[PDB]
Order: sequence, then structure tokens, then C-alpha cells
Amino acid sequence: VTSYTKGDLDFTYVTSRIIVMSFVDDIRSFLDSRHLDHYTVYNLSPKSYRTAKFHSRVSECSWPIRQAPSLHNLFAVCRNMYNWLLQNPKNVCVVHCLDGRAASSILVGAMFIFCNLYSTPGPAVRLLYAKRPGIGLSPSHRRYLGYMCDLLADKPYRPHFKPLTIKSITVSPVPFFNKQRNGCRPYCDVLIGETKIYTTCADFERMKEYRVQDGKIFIPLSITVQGDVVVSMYHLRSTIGSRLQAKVTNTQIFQLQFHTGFIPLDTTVLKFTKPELDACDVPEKYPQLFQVTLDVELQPHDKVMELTPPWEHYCTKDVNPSILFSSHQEHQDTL
Ligand SMILES: [Ca+2]
Ligand SMILES: [Cl-]
Ligand SMILES: [Cl-]
Repeated sequence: VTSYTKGDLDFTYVTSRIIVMSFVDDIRSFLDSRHLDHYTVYNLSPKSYRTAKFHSRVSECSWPIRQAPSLHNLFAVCRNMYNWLLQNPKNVCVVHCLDGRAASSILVGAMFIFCNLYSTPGPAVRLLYAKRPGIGLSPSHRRYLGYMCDLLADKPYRPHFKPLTIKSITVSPVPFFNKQRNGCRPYCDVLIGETKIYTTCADFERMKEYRVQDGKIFIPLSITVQGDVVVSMYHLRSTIGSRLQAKVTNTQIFQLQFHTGFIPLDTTVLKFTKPELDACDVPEKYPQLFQVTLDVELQPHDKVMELTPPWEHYCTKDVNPSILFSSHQEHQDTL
């Protein structure tokens, strides 16, 4: 584990060619002294380096702040990084994200898989954790690394194009998000990529409140989706503000992601236990055996696709993991 700190910044060489940079002119300073003319910054933050003037070295990937990026983008960035590494043996990739530090980590993990260092997600995640201790991958990030392994396997999985109808969501038992910690006032969002396509959220006073005896939260949705799906639930809260207005805030109860093309065709239920959910609050706000299920059905006809995914025009079969390293010895050591 080779780490450097200029000041606020933290540069971790996961390998000699893959650098993770943590949370301006100093960025440039460090990298120019060590890798002049041979680095690219893959900025995963939504907020860019427009006024940097070292921006000519920055690829603005603009990934979601909290959620795993769409599989298309995860794959596309890996390929760009690979091409950059191929272009000159002195080239290095510098990965940067906000400090929602899962973004850097999933990119690095995906890169291990893309470059054939590993074929299954566990060993990749283990190498990643050993290189970047302290930053955990959410279950959605791990799930997506699983998707990358499927796509890139010796016999690659071909994601289907059937849309998925999500008939409803059921959450049980009822979790503890109100002030008295005995219930919640929940609403659900469904997104594709970062685009919200449906919400059950309505006026605060219309929102049903749930207590322990309600037993479960059952919300019919009736939405049909294809691709990278995000399903989230929040607790809605109202507070008297200055001016005495109702300040309405929300506290996230959970989030989960999946890609419809990886759901087996005969699936009618998707179930997520607490360990399989992202973005949970403190454990005391959840009942035992907390779980979320989605009642679903895959449709019979392919969806007509606007854009084709980059894995359809790419084969990793020939890719050598030596590309990640600057010598055989570094390579062998890493294993
Ligand atoms: Ca492979
Ligand atoms: Cl409340
Ligand atoms: Cl409530």
C-alpha cells in the first residue's frame, strides 16, 4: 500500500499505473513532477475542472454522486483507461471522485476485471480493499462488479433486452424513521440511470403514516423499465422553519440497483435483505430481518434500443493484466 499526501490530497498507487486521488494546483504539481505529459485524470465527480487550465488532462466522466454508475459508463471508462495505458508505457490513470469514495473504488475493481486480473468479483474486491482500506463498496457496487464479471467471462453472458414490469414494492417490517422511532411516512422513487421516471411522493398531508401494527409497507407501482434501475425509499418529515413555513425534508431508508438484462426471464420476485441494500441509515432505525421485495414480470418483446452498449463491440479475451503494472515483478507481487 503506497500512499502519498501533498496536503489535503491523498494519492494512492493501487498499482504503479493506477492512481486514486482523494478530494487543485497541487494536483497538477504532484502529477507533473512524477508523470509529466503521461497522465489522464478520470474525474468521476459530477462537478468538473473547467477553470483549471490543467483540464486538458481531465476526462469528465460525471458519474452519479451516490449510486453505482450505469453499466454502460462503467465499461466505457475502463476501456478508455485501457486505451490510454496502451498508448504509451509511461502512461498512468488517475482516478478522482468527490469523497463519495465508492466511485473511485468501483472503477478500480472493474478495471481489475476488465484487464483479466480476475474473473470473479470476490478476489477483485479483496485486492481493492487491501489497496484502499476503509472504503466499502455498497451491495449495488458489488452487484455491478458481478455484472462486469459476467460480461467478461470466458464464456460471456449476453444481457437480454426484455423490459421489466415492477408491479409493486413491499417493505417489512415497518422501519423506525419518525421522531418517536416507531414508524415512518414513506415514499418511493424509481430511476433509470439518473433519470427519475416515477415517484409515489405527494403532498405531505396525503402521505400515509405507518406504525408497527401496519406490519408492512405495500406500494403498487405499475412501471415498466429497461436497463439500469434504481429504486429508493425515503421518510418524509415536516418541520416548522423560520417564517413558520413547513420545511419538508426526506431521510433515505434504502436504495437498490440492478440491471434488467441480468434478471433471469422467469423471475417474478426480486428480494433484498438488509445486507443487500444501499444507503441505509444507522442500524437502530431498522427492525430485525428487514427486507424489500419487488413483484415483477419480464415482458415478451425486446425493447428497441437507441444506443448499443459498448460490450457488444468488445472482446476482452486477448487482454493481458500485465497492462496494469510496470514490471513482471510488480505483477507477480500483486498476486
Ligand atoms: Ca475475462
Ligand atoms: Cl418525522
Ligand atoms: Cl411518521
